[PDB]
Amino acid sequence: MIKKIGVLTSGGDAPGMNAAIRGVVRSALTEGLEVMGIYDGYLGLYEDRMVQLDRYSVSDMINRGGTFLGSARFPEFRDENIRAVAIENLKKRGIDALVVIGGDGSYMGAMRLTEMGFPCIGLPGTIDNDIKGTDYTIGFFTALSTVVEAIDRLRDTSSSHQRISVVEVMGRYCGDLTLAAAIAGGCEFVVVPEVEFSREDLVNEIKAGIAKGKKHAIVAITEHMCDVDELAHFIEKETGRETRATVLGHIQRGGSPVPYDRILASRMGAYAIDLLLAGYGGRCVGIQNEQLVHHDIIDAI
Amino acid sequence: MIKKIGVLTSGGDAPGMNAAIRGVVRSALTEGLEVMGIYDGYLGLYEDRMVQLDRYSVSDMINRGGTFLGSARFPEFRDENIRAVAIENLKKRGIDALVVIGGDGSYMGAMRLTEMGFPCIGLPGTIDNDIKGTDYTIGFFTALSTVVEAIDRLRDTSSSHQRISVVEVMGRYCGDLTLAAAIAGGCEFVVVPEVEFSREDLVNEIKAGIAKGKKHAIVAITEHMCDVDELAHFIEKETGRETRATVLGHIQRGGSPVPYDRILASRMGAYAIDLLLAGYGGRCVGIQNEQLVHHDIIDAI
Repeated sequence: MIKKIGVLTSGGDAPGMNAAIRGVVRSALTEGLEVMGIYDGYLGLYEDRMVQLDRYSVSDMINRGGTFLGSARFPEFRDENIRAVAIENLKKRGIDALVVIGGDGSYMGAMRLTEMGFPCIGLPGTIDNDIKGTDYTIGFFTALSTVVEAIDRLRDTSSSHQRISVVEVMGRYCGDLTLAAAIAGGCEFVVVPEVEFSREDLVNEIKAGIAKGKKHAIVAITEHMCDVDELAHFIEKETGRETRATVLGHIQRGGSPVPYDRILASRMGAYAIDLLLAGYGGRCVGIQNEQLVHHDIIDAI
Repeated sequence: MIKKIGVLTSGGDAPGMNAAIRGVVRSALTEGLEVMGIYDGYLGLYEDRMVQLDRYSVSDMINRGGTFLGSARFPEFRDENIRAVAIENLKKRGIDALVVIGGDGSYMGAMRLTEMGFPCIGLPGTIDNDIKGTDYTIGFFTALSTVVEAIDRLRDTSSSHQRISVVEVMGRYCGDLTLAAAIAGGCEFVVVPEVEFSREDLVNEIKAGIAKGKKHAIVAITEHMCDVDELAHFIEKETGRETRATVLGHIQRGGSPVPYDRILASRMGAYAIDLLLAGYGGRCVGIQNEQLVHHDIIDAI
C-alpha cells in the first residue's frame, strides 16, 4: 500500500498536461496520499528538484496550456548509473510510485523504473496522437483546433487573392493531425506519411480542380515530407497559380486545452491513481471506445 | 435507380448542420446525383419551397453555424393529409430519397416517408446529445466549447470577488452537456436530471468546500430543474456568500462548429449517400466506438 507518489511530464509539452497533473493530484489527496511534483521530467528526477503539491497548487490549472512542472530531454536516462541515482532520490524522499505524462519516449523510462521496482503509470500526452493503446492522446484535439482556426484564416486570404495555399502541420510520423485538419478545414488536397505521395500526381489533381473552376485551394501536408517552400514553387510553375507555403510550427504545441483534452486528462489522471492503489505497475493508460483501459507498457513500447 | 435526393434540417439548429449539408451535397454530386435543398425543414417540403444545390452553393459552408436552409416547426406533419401534399410535391420534383438532419422529432417524419415509399436517412443534429444510437450528436462538441469558454470567464470574475456562480446549461432531458461542462470547467458541483437532487445536500456540499478553504465556486445545473435566481437566493441565504445565476441560453446553439463536429458532420453526410445507394431506407446514422453505424429508425424512436 502506497503512501506517497511523484508526478512528472516528459517529452514535448501538450495542452492538457496541466489538467492531467491536477487530476492525479486531486485524486491522490482524496485517497489520503501525498504527491510530489517533479521538475523537468527525468532530469529533475535525477537532480532531485521536486515540490510538494496540495489542492491549492493545482486549483487554477485546468484551462492552462503547457506543463507547469516543465519538461526536459535527458537521454542519459538510457544509463543504468543515472537511473540508479533516480531511485536513490525517490527512495530518500519515500516516493512509492510515479505517474509519467508524455510521449512514447517517456514510457521507456517508466518501464525501466518498473524493473528496478518502482511502480509507474504512463499517461499519453502528445499533440500528434502517436501512442498505441489509445484512441487519442492528450493534446491532440487542442492542436487540431489550433490548426483548423489557422486554416480558416488562410482560406479567407487564399480566396481573396485566388491563390493556392500550402500548410505544414506537425506530427512527423503520424498523419492524424494533418488528415483531421484537412477534413475539418475543407482542404481539397492532403499529404500524409502513410500514403504514396507524388508531386506530379498532386499537380495533376490541382490542375483538374482549377479547370472545373476552383479559384483557390489549400494543401495540408505533414512536416518532414517536403520542403514546402520548394513544393510551393513547383506548384506555381505548373499551374501558373500563385502558391505560398505556411509553416504553423510551435503554435500547435500551445494554448488553453479544448474541453475534450480537459476531460480526457481529468479522467486519465484519476484512473492512474486507481491503478496505483490496486498495486499495478508498468501500466500505460488509454481511452478505447470511450472507455478507460490500461495496457502493459511493453505493448506500447 | 436513385437520381435525385432532397436534403432538409429540422428541430433546433446545431453548429455543424452546414457541414453535414455540405457532406451530403458533395458525395451526391460525385456520384452523379442531383441535389435539392429544402427550406425550413418539413414546412418547406409541404409548401414546395426548394433550391437546386451545387458545389458552389456549399463551397464555403464547413465553418458556418446554423443552417442555411433554415429550420421550422410543423407539428402538422403528424396529420396524414399534410404529408400527402408533401408526397405530391416530392413525386412532382422527382425526388427519390431524402437526407434529414435534426432531432428525434425529425426522425418521426422520416419513418412516415419511408413507409409511403421514399427512403430517408436521418443524421443526428442537436446540441444536447439526446439521440439514441449515437455516442454523440452533431453540435454537442461545439455547444460544450461555448459553455466552457463562458465558465472560464465566470471563474475569472467569481475568483476576483469570492462568489458562488450558478450557471444554467441547456439540454432539458439530457445532463450530458452539463456534466461534460462541469468537468471541463472544473466546476465543484453539478446538478443533472439523471440524479436525484437535494437543494440541502448542495448547501452542505458548499458549506463544506468553504470551511475547507474554497473562496469561490461554480455550480453547473441543467435547465428546467430549478428557478436559478431562487436557488442563488437560497445559497446566498444559507452560506452568507454572494451568489449569482447566469443563464447562458441561446448563445449555446450558435457559432462556428469545432473540428470534431466538422468532421462528424462530414463523414455522416457522405455515409448517408452510401446507405442510400446500397438500398437502405428508414435508417438513422450514428457514431459508435468511433465507427459509423446505422439503425432502424424505429429503435431510435
